[PDB]
Amino acid sequence: GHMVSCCYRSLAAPDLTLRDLLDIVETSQAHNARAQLTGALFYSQGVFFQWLEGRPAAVAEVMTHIQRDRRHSNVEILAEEPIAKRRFAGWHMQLSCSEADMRSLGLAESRQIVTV
Amino acid sequence: AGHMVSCCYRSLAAPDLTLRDLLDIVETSQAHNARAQLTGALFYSQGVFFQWLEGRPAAVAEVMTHIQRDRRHSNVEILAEEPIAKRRFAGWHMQLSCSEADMRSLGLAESRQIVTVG
Ligand SMILES: Cc1cc2nc3c(=O)[nH]c(=O)nc-3n(C[C@H](O)[C@H](O)[C@H](O)COP(=O)(O)O)c2cc1C
Ligand SMILES: Cc1cc2nc3c(=O)[nH]c(=O)nc-3n(C[C@H](O)[C@H](O)[C@H](O)COP(=O)(O)O)c2cc1C
Ligand SMILES: CCCCCCCCCCCC[N+](C)(C)CC(=O)[O-]
Repeated sequence: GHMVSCCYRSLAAPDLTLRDLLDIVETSQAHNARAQLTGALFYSQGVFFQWLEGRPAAVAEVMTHIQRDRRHSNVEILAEEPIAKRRFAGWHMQLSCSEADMRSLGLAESRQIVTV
Repeated sequence: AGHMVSCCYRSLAAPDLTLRDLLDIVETSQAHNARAQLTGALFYSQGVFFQWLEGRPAAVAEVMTHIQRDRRHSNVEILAEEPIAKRRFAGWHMQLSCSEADMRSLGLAESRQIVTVG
């Protein structure tokens, strides 16, 4: 019971950008593997959802950076608790993209037909 | 009183999960969760179930007893149980992310047809 898990949800900045998501992914993947932080970040449809677990001080501090990040707002901690055993293997990223986010990147589906 | 709890778990979907199984889970859950006033959501993606459930402590603990011994998934890991003042979900629903490999496991395929229109 010498570790914590932390779980929060937040709302993306409405002007969040691909670059932003790309910065968050890259930063996230590298610091967490180094701080021994295990868990998962999900982004779908303007909402973030994240689990983190590890040393209490390493979680307490990554959450400190996260709670002041202007890339999201309304950071709502859903579960904080002493764990004795990590319940996630390393760090997992899962970003899903709807048609809305697609039209909202200038992107569209297109079928290619080539004469062969 | 009318205090409420929230429980969240992840699990591994049975390798041999079938469309019938998903039909059963959805029909059963919808019917019982409405009767027992359990709100939340079940997610399926790339072999994993994740469920969020809310309601009265006895109603959540009861459904979790059943969920935990259900042979349609294994490795049920409770991730959070927390007191809540209010529900974050209005009702209940299942959300499924369906891959090419999901399709083929269920013995299904899409086929496209071309159709004249105005
Ligand atoms: C939704 C969201 C999730 C994030 N998740 C992580 C993460 O798990 N690990 C991490 O090191 N930084 C994460 N960050 C980025 C940090 O808030 C922050 O940019 C990073 O710790 C570097 O801080 P610094 O700019 O003061 O050096 C996340 C940011 C957002 C908006
Ligand atoms: C991943 C998964 C999620 C489930 N979620 C619920 C649920 O939210 N509510 C529910 O009543 N049963 C749920 N069940 C079904 C129960 O485990 C159990 O089969 C049911 O309560 C008893 O069904 P019966 O009355 O038809 O015998 C779930 C099962 C699985 C495999
Ligand atoms: C019982 C209700 C059956 C509904 C079938 C819907 C599942 C379709 C999945 C198709 C997967 C194709 N992928 C994901 C690759 C996208 C595409 O090619 O358009």
